[PDB]
Amino acid sequence: MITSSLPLTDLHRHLDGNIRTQTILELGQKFGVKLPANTLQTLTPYVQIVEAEPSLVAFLSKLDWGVAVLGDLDACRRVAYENVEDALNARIDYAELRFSPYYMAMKHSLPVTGVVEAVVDGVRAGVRDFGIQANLIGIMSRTFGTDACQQELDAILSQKNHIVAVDLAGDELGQPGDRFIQHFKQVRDAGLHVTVHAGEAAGPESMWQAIRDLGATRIGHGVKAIHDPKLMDYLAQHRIGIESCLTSNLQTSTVDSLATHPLKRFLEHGILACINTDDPAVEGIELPYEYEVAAPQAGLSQEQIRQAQLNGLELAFLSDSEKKALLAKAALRG
Amino acid sequence: MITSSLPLTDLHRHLDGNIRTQTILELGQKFGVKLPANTLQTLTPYVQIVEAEPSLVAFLSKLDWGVAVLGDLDACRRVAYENVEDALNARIDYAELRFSPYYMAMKHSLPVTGVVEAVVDGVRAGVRDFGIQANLIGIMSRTFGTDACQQELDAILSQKNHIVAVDLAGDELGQPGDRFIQHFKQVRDAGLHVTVHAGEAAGPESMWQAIRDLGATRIGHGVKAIHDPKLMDYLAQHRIGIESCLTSNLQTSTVDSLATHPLKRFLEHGILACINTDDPAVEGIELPYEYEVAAPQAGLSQEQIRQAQLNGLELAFLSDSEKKALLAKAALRG
Ligand SMILES: OC[C@H]1O[C@@H](n2cnc3c2N=CNC[C@H]3O)C[C@@H]1O
Ligand SMILES: OC[C@H]1O[C@@H](n2cnc3c2N=CNC[C@H]3O)C[C@@H]1O
Ligand code: NA
Ligand SMILES: [Zn+2]
Ligand SMILES: [Zn+2]
Repeated sequence: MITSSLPLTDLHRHLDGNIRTQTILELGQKFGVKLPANTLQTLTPYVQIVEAEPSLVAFLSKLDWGVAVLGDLDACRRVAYENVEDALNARIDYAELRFSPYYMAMKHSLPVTGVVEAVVDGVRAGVRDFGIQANLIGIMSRTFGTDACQQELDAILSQKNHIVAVDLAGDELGQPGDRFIQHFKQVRDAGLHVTVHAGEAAGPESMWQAIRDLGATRIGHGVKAIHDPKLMDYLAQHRIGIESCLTSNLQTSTVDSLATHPLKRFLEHGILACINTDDPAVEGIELPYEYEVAAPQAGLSQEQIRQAQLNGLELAFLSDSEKKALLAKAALRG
Repeated sequence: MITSSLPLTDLHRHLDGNIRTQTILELGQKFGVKLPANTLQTLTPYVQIVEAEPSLVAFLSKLDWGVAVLGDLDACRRVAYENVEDALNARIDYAELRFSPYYMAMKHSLPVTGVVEAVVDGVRAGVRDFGIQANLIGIMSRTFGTDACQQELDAILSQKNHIVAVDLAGDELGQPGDRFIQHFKQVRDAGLHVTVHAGEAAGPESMWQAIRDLGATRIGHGVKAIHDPKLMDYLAQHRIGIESCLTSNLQTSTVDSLATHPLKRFLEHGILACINTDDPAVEGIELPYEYEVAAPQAGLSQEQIRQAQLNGLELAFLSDSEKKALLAKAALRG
């Protein structure tokens, strides 16, 4: 259960893996994109996980129809705006929305810098209209190779005043993190924070590399650390964040069952693990369900769920002043 | 792929497991039913399978919120009507819609005979407005016991001029078929056809009991027959229909993977097996997806998928005249 008197964060939330099916249908029709189906219920299985996919890359294909309908920059602004509304309705007080502008732009060859600007505009309008707090994380989609990721990084950095961090996401096995060392040097020299998807499809060596050579202070998933006691020791004493995504790990077959998900053992090890959605529309979940159903099925007690909620606040890419303010604001509730 | 020049049937399709999430929200608000969430995206994981459930009854719990909002007889009429529109939109030419009026009625204590009449009315209005062909199958929900099922059967038979068959559905292992012998004697005495959910959670012994003691000429699922070579010979020799539900069997964990689903081996044994949805809204699928994605993943060639499509026509609870007319109507398309 969500604790009302604590801020509720979502720190690992892909806005371009969270496109409403109704929006896919409308933009698909607006741009003449031939979709596999033409009603909400018949399109649902093509844009949403039906049962667990056998791999991370099989799961990633489910996001494709959502970005296939981004026919102009206004479409990207719309999806970004709608994502702020969805975060509000999911009870989130502070959301970090991550997005890959290269991935969003590639089906209709949109200008990647234009896509970054449109997403900034859409989230800014959404924050104004819906009243939650939000920050942006730019993703380098490793899947498309280092050259595409450099083009994507250039676009992200041109709006660095509005973006708090850069992420590495996509096909972890096919494009290991040691190919992006010089990309993340540019990220840190620009003063941005670093989170990295690691230890999901690949093993603990990917997490070590992200920590040591990419400068990650948060890791997306990180579930393979359960096999590396020294790594779990390091995560705890260096306060590296673990962005846990329970349903996502099931649906990529990264974790065979919630009963064996490592989140509970991470928390028992004093690791700063937090609870997140990942790709809510693709997965068919939202944040309250992860708290109310998934986390108890992963064996967490209510005390452990509250600890994880607090960890999300501590891990946010915010100043301590802003974290203080969020805690003090939520403490008046409940 | 669906074969356009062939009739498309759905013979195993629970109307009370196919209630639109938007309709759940609207009726929930109408009748003051406190739902676990209040928007489409947040309510979805509570009314739809997220990943495979560990058991049949864990899957069945996903249906509860849809029937919890059936606050009056007109709500039942509405979801029956909306079910015909959904079948039309799923490209179905002939649907057999099955429903448990006792289950629909129990949350708000509706008159069970009233629910049956409302469902007949709604499907009749839908068949008029949407133009497909449909029949009704009344379900005894074994889950609630022999007395409840007798009351349910009485209500179904009061409309037997508008219902073609009676089914047994629910918790198969908790309420075995041998408890309902007298119920299905009444079904056959009234002249109705018999289909039985069997060989899903229990073994092939349950399928034998349905055939020999309940008089079933079609079996819902029947996936455990793959372990009984004598039963497979019998199914083929006696033309006993097998109503296959690919996604459903994954989501109940009845079958470990589509590649190991028995549908392909059934067809190769000459068994009349057909492709169906089961509970499309709960599963997050629809019939074209089963044909286009699930069936190839189950290893079927296009030739076998076509044979399964023809098998659905042959297994329909229709006269040979009506089957000929369906074939003739579809033959002009493509
Ligand atoms: O935001 C879109 C980009 O992120 C990837 N992406 C989206 N969701 C995930 C991704 N990557 C890796 N792991 C699985 C899950 O956490 C796809 C695309 O490149
Ligand atoms: O029509 C609603 C009734 O049918 C049951 N029911 C609904 N879907 C299924 C059911 N039963 C058994 N097997 C799994 C799947 O095929 C639930 C309720 O009793
Ligand atoms: Na779902
Ligand atoms: Zn992610
Ligand atoms: Zn069924």
